[PDB]
Amino acid sequence: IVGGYTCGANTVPYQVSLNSGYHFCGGSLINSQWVVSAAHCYKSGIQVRLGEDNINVVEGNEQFISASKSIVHPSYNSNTLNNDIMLIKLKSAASLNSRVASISLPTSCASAGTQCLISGWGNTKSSGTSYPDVLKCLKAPILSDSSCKSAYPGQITSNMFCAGYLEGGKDSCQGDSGGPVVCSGKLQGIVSWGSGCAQKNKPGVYTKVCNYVSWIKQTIASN
Ligand SMILES: [Ca+2]
Repeated sequence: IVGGYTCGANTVPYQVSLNSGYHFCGGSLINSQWVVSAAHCYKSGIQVRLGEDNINVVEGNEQFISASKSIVHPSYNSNTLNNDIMLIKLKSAASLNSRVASISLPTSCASAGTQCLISGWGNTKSSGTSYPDVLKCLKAPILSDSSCKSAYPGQITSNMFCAGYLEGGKDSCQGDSGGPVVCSGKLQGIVSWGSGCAQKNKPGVYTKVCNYVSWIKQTIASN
């Protein structure tokens, strides 16, 4: 997260770190057994880390649970990033508390202009690299489809939306991928892609979760 703030320990209780020996992506806990992330975050050997604040220090609220199954969306196209969503099933159920909690799936797509909370452990610089140990947060509005399409001509599908600030300076970034965009207490986006981070006229692009709710429900009901 570039231009954001320190969330505070366990103030984003659905945020997960995906770990393959190191943090590599975020995700969102959606029930005690399932995590939503980005398909471009796929790899084998995932351990889901719940109740994290500092990802390098055991602070006492962590639950480390290996993935039993990863399911990339059937129509994920890594060339275009269309359908950039995956589900991760945990080997055992998380113990839900005030600091480890699920986030609700949307019923309707979020409104443009709604201020959303985006979070993660990704790069905090738009030039150069600096990765935080504690969770960072950003508040950013959903942009209109016309501004999104203008920013990225020929690249925005109906399964994507833009959020952020056209002036630059505030954005998600590398390492935030797969993490949540929460608007009105619903998981409306997944950190997906963008052209660098926090660049003028290049807002963040996010997987439109509302388009996937039927698939998520069907998949969870059968796995
Ligand atoms: Ca920790």
